[PDB]
Amino acid sequence: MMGMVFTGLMELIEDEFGYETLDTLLESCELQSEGIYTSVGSYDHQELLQLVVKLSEVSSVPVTELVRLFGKKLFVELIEGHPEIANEMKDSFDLLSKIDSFIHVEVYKLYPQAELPKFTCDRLGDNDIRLHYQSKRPFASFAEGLLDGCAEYFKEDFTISRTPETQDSETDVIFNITRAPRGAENLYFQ
Ligand code: HEM
Repeated sequence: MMGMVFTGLMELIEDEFGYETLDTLLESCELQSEGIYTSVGSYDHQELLQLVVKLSEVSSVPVTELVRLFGKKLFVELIEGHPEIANEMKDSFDLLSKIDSFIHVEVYKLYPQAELPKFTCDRLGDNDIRLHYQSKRPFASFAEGLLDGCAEYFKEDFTISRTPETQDSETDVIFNITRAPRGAENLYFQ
């Protein structure tokens, strides 16, 4: 949803940086009518990168710290945004189970402009989960922002890691998600 992420971007720059700063951003892309068309249109990916680059120059904000804050705000926007989308879900682990089975099936059927990659889930056990992600445009900071944001609304603490074998390789990325020890504090026995 390129239209929906545009709405999220306008709210974030105006509220935390200013309206004058917000005005400079709208000049880099340039308006045409008002600026807020609501979520219903789809723009290119270069459109997203062009405003992102202006952010690193107009406010001097790093592209990695900006991508982290961005993921947190938009994800919690969808949670309170759709009560039946969070009602059907029962937990974060269950989220991974139908993250593409039904959540991205409704999105895909709705508008065909969106394009998604491939996702395969392997389950090593109860505290071990592996996710395979095949895409030619893999940004780890982007995916982590979305998974941790989810654990932000639920209020939890999971750890998302990565493996160094494909750590610096595109197309194939291996992620390891584990549950950090919690619940009292049992190291082992005594
Ligand atoms: C944290 C949970 C979810 C994960 C892990 C996830 C992740 C992703 C990823 C990785 C993509 C595309 C990334 C890329 O190709 O660069 C994507 C795009 C998208 N997701 Fe999700 N998604 C999740 C939940 C949701 C939810 C809740 C919905 C909304 C009901 C949803 C709707 C979409 C849409 C509309 C796109 C397409 C955006 C675009 O085309 O640029 N996602 N999702």
